[PDB]
Amino acid sequence: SVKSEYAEAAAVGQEAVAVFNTMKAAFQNGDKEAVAQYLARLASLYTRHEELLNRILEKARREGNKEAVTLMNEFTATFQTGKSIFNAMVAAFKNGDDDSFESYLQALEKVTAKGETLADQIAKAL
Repeated sequence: SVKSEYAEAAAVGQEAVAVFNTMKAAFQNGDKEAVAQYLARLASLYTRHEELLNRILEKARREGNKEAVTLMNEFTATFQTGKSIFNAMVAAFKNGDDDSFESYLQALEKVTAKGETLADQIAKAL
């Protein structure tokens, strides 16, 4: 069901959460080769999560589930904020700008932490 597709998408997000916190440790420790690999792994996870979310939203639309569609539109918008912050973090790593990288990492944690009370609302709405 759309609900099980959501629990599958939620797990992928929690995989990115895990890798992100591991990546933050490697950055703090100066293990740039680890960071590079973790950033690639995060890109693939965010691309997978985004595709799953879009399928879930499209299903809710086709099912006429207006409340789920509303919540998924809000959640997908915030998801794209994170994607932009993430992509800015990746560019800062390429450029050797640790100041920006730190900044973007905190910003991404905050945008992520905020968009969680909604993530639980969507699980109940589908």
